[PDB]
Amino acid sequence: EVAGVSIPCTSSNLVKAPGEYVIELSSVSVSVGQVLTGRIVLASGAISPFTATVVAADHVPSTENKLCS
Amino acid sequence: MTSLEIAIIVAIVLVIAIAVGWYLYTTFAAAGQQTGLTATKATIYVTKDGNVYLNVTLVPQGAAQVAISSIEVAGVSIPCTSSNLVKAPGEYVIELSSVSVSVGQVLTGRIVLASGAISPFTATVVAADHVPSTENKLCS
Amino acid sequence: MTSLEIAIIVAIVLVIAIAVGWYLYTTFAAAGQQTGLTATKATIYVTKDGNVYLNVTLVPQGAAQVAISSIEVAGVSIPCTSSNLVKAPGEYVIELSSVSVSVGQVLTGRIVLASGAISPFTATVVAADHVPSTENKLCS
Amino acid sequence: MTSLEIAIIVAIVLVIAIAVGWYLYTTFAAAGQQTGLTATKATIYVTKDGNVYLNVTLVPQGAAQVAISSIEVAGVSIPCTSSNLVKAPGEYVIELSSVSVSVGQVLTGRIVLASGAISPFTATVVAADHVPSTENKLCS
Amino acid sequence: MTSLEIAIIVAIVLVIAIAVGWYLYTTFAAAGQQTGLTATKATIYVTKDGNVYLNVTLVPQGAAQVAISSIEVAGVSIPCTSSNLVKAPGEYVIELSSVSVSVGQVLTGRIVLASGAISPFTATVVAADHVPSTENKLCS
Amino acid sequence: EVAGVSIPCTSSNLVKAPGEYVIELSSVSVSVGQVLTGRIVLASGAISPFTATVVAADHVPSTENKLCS
Amino acid sequence: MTSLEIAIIVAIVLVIAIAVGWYLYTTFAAAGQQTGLTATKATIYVTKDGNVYLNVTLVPQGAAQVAISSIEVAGVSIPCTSSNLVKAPGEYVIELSSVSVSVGQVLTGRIVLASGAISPFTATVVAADHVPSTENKLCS
Repeated sequence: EVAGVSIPCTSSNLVKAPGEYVIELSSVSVSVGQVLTGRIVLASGAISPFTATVVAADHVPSTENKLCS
Repeated sequence: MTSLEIAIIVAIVLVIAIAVGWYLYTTFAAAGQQTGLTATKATIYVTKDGNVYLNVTLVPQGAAQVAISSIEVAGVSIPCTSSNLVKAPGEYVIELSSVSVSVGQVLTGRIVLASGAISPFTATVVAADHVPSTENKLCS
Repeated sequence: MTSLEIAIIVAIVLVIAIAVGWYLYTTFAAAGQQTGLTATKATIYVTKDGNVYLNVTLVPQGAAQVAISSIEVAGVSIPCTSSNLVKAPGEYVIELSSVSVSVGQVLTGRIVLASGAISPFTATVVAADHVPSTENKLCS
Repeated sequence: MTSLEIAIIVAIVLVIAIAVGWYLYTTFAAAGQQTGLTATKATIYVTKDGNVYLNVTLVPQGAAQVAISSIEVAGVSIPCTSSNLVKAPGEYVIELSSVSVSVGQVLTGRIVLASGAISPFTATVVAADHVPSTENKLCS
Repeated sequence: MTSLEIAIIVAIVLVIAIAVGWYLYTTFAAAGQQTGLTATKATIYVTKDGNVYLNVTLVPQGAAQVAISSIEVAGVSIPCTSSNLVKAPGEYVIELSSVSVSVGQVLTGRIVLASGAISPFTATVVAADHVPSTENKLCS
Repeated sequence: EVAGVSIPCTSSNLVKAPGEYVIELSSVSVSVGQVLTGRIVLASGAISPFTATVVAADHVPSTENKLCS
Repeated sequence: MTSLEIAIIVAIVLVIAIAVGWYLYTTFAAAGQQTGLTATKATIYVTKDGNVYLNVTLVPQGAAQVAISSIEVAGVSIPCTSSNLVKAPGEYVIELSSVSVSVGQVLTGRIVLASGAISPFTATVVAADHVPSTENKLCS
């Protein structure tokens, strides 16, 4: 859940090891400069917040380590 | 004490420990959902025929669907009883009913949420032609 | 309590404390990226044949790639839908479409960014001969 | 219970107690090593031939060897893949690759660490003659 | 759990709590010693023979012995490698090496400390006869 | 009896030798991270508790040493 | 341990829990009573015969009966040893003993409380006819 938009995860939702992971946001329309918070809701009950800013980029990376596909 | 005692005591003790631990988890999960509105752009528009409308851009801080209670701008309060939910960041249009302004002035304002948090405006007036016919209205 | 309870509670409290601590770290790391544009030199140039173009020098404040939304100079607004990113400090050239001016006037201006920040101009007009053919265009 | 029972239970109980206690000790010893960078002086220098370089003074907060990931100044990011360790407090020199500035401007920036914490600059530009040939380089 | 366990855990927890508490005390005692220079009077004096010297009054803000690094006045930097400690509030005399000025001008400057803090001057020039022979020199 | 759900055992309910055994749980719906307790009720009267946590896994093991089939 | 031990330990542990918890409550209840004065209107009035008096309006910030220690206006200090309590928001009248002023001047001042907090004035002088005979005097 980021900026009020909730996104369910029904596949590859397991974190096997520490690393860098990439999550696609579906329909959130933002603009460069804004500051967005968020949460990662786990299955057990614990959570983890985001407070992540927006930065401009060119292309979607084609790599592994996706979390909600 | 006899192992019967340790059995009884460990059972009750473990029940209490699990209860308090997941109480802490639930408290954290509830405090993480603290939310509120914030504005990044606001410019009151006025048409030639006197119709005025606010064209603001909202971004919900947190992970929740904030509920807008009322918009108070330039002393004129405006209740909101429909479409008062901010579902996602975007550009929203709020119609001002009877505020009579003139091009050039500077008007401040507030967005009062249902929880208690607010947000100021510091918005100027700019001349425009026609009321936009689009979605993303906040108080209809 | 029994060391079983202290084990459970220490595990949960450690998880929560680590989460909140790195939440604070991420908040600081995100607030450190607050950015905005600033100008250090601006002089609207006019050619003999009527072509006008602004020759401004920008410096991005912060550590980010700011996005220019629109240029409003002397009441004429100009949208920007391509190459609207400022990658590094330098001298940039913006074509003004239809503003008809005369040598000597003093014009104001504003650069409206996407995040909300702005920047004034207080730029004057100076005579020039030909439109420069170079890179570093901002709104094409 | 029979002394056999108290023997068994005290053995297991003591093992668990020692485990949890030294778990607390090790958690404290790991939390004591939380570290981060801080800056006390930074003035970007520019040579007559266009070469620019940052002459910053770093002090590691904590008791550890912090690792520098990247330096972002005025929107220009610079990765660091060698000599990116801050071993002790001192004056360090970082070369900026292609940033083109002019004497007098005011530039901000960040030092992004490997753990996540950062440190901002707000460093001004000053004119200088020659690039210094010395040790204590951070991104080569 | 057995009071043997409570003994072990209370010992370890008390050690950790005392450590963290007096850590808080030491952190507060170190943050309370933050210091810096401030000026209340400065008038660059000039003699008939061309010798110039600044007659400034310093007051250390805080409770510490600030260290003066360099004096930069009107673009001329002057290093300080001796007597660069400010022991107590009072009137201090700094000699300027080669700055050639004329009565009436207005010069600004900075006192750059070792920690990072600075202080401006906004000091005018006034005519005087002879260089004073007294103590309280800052950069000799 | 685990997490309030009781499961009878009417076949291969004998423990021949110390070792690792596998019991299928019929309808208990859990989520990764929770902490469940339990009991093994014997025929003589003595019992044995569990306090066993949940861990994610991929496939049901196809092996011997089942206790309630 | 035997249930006798758990009985003793739980008794002492619960006593300590209640003590510390209601200590936290009482600390919060005491910190919530932090108070101080604030002014919203002040205009020193002067009569034709030389009698001067300040006609101020006070509002106690907090929930308490603040105590006024002294009034210092334009360098003249005036002690207060009676009626020095502000019981409720309202308009209060303070007599100035020997301050000799003239219509038009601009005077500042302070209200020094017993706790330590203060409040400035920025109060101008205005001509008036007679000293008002009413209640709500602060230093008699």
